Amino acid sequence: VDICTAKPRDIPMNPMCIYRSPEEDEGSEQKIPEATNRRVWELSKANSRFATTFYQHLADSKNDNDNIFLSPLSISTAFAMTKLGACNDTLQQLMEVFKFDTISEKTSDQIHFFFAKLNCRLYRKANKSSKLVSANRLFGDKSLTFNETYQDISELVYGAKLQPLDFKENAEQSRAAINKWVSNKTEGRITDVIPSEAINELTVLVLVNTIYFKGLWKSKFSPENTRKELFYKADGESCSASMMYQEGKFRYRRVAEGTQVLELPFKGDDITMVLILPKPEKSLAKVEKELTPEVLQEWLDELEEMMLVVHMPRFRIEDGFSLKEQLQDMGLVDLFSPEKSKLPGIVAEGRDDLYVSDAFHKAFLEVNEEGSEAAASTAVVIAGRSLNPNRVTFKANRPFLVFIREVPLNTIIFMGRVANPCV
Ligand SMILES: CO[C@H]1O[C@H](COS(=O)(=O)O)[C@@H](O[C@@H]2O[C@@H](C(=O)O)[C@@H](O[C@H]3O[C@H](COS(=O)(=O)O)[C@@H](O[C@@H]4O[C@H](C(=O)O)[C@@H](O[C@H]5O[C@H](COS(=O)(=O)O)[C@@H](OC)[C@H](OC)[C@H]5OS(=O)(=O)O)[C@H](OC)[C@H]4OC)[C@H](OS(=O)(=O)O)[C@H]3OS(=O)(=O)O)[C@H](OC)[C@H]2OS(=O)(=O)O)[C@H](OS(=O)(=O)O)[C@H]1OS(=O)(=O)O
Ligand SMILES: *[C@@H]1O[C@H](CO)[C@@H](O[C@@H]2O[C@H](CO)[C@@H](O[C@@H]3O[C@H](CO)[C@@H](O)[C@H](O)[C@@H]3O)[C@H](O)[C@H]2NC(C)=O)[C@H](O)[C@H]1NC(C)=O
Ligand SMILES: *[C@@H]1O[C@H](CO)[C@@H](O[C@@H]2O[C@H](CO)[C@@H](O[C@@H]3O[C@H](CO)[C@@H](O)[C@H](O)[C@@H]3O)[C@H](O)[C@H]2NC(C)=O)[C@H](O)[C@H]1NC(C)=O
Ligand SMILES: *[C@@H]1O[C@H](CO)[C@@H](O)[C@H](O)[C@H]1NC(C)=O
Repeated sequence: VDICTAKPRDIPMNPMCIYRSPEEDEGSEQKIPEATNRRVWELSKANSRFATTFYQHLADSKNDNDNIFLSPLSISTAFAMTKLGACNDTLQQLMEVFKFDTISEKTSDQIHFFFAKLNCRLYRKANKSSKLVSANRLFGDKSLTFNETYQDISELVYGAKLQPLDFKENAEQSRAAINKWVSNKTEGRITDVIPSEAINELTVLVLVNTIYFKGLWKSKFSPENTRKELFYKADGESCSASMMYQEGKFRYRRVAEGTQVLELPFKGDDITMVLILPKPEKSLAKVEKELTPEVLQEWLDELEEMMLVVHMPRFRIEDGFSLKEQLQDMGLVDLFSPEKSKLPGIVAEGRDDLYVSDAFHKAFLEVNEEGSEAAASTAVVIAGRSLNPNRVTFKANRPFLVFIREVPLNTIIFMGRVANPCV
């Protein structure tokens, strides 16, 4: 039956390869909420350590006046799926990079199971206020013979059926179909995850994750109070920007160095949007430099309901980029190397030369008077073309950090930086 009601012994599944136990975060922090499996919560902490760390590298590789938008959950889910077929040093690297080894022995050895559990809690909860769904998938070459266990564990644990496409002969048309499926799952918001020419004739498998969020604000903004105003980019140019207005009671706190932290709850209170604004003339860099899940937890736990005036733009951002460079810097070497990569659990027919050529991410965010919409997707390509993509996106001034979190479980669904609010 269900992995949602099941327990480890119910579904005997343990993957092919297993990682060693290192030479237990000393002094467990953040006591778990009620009716919540210890193990799930630990996984939630693992992903949050990846979220902050990944952002750190990401924000370091862009101009400070750039927009950054991602869904670290999606990235984690997709790599965990990828992890199924990993072994030896490729698996250890994934384990460390994603923070999967920074938790207890049992949880560490049962990543996928707990991810299914954690996902059951995220998307399959009986008291929906806001919509939060997810869809996973495997797209593999039509002529190959994949490992049956691999399929089964991936369908059972992540809901990822395996769709056969003709990479070998119709490469270009396969990609489009993958993007069409991704567009479908994200309500036409993420239409182009995989970039032209990335998939080719030597392409074996494409692992995709999709996350979609749409929530109504708990305290709406009146459109008759929304107004226009010029926004001055760093360069010199300006653009129009519809700035919304509202007055009410909201969790807020003025922190160290004058940094303001504001919380905007979606109906239900299960999911909220946190905003982090540096002091008027203060750079975001320091805050971004000292961004650990501990510090974040401190800010949120200091917040005190207060009556205030909220001013925020009606906007839409979108980020699209490749994760190869960043992950490598962060420790993920083997997985992308055609000589050292070791993924022996994907294809039945002993073709053990696989390597992830490139992996793409793409997010979308829209904020308005009614609520907030967000979508995202990760696509990992096994054996295609490593291409060096888009090295230029608009630089604008005075950015704020945005976070779309799930409260009970403390999961960072979406996270980023809005520099250019003009649409
Ligand atoms: C070397 O040491 C490490 O490895 C060994 C060997 O493990 S191995 O066999 O994999 O090799 C570990 O030992 C095993 O682990 C035990 C453990 O408790 O983790 C134990 O697991 C099995 O039994 C437990 C308890 O059984 S119970 O039926 O009496 O409860 C079971 O855990 C329970 O799961 C419940 C669950 O349904 O979720 C929890 O309920 C809460 O959460 C639910 C929903 O969660 S979620 O929605 O967030 O996902 C919630 O729903 C309403 C409940 O409502 C309240 C919550 O309960 S509440 O009261 O807290 O609110 C239970 O409480 C939270 C939870 O008990 C702790 C476990 O299920 S699993 O955790 O999902 O896996 C089950 O696993 S099993 O299927 O594999 O059996 C094993 O005994 C059978 C034990 O094996 S042994 O017998 O050989 O020793 C070491 O674990 S430990 O240190 O002993 O804990 C492990 O150490 S470590 O990894 O270094 O920590
Ligand atoms: C297809 O993939 C499956 C994995 O999904 C491959 O089998 C896996 O192989 C390892 C060892 O070869 C198995 O682990 C074993 O677990 C036992 C538990 O008793 C342990 O004692 C052993 O020392 C070892 O660790 C793993 O369980 C296993 N199978 C499953 C169902 O998980 C299989 O080899 C792949 N087939 C092809 C053709 O590639
Ligand atoms: C993305 O894929 C989904 C299918 O997986 C497509 O949604 C499907 O669309 C039809 C209508 O276009 C849905 O049926 C509708 O049912 C409602 C009531 O439930 C009714 O009022 C409508 O007139 C229609 O009968 C169908 O259920 C739905 N499938 C799922 C699984 O949701 C969607 O169109 C796809 N998008 C694109 C662009 O292809
Ligand atoms: C590591 O790799 C070799 C083959 O490259 C394999 O024979 C060995 O079993 C692997 N070790 C572990 C612990 O998986």
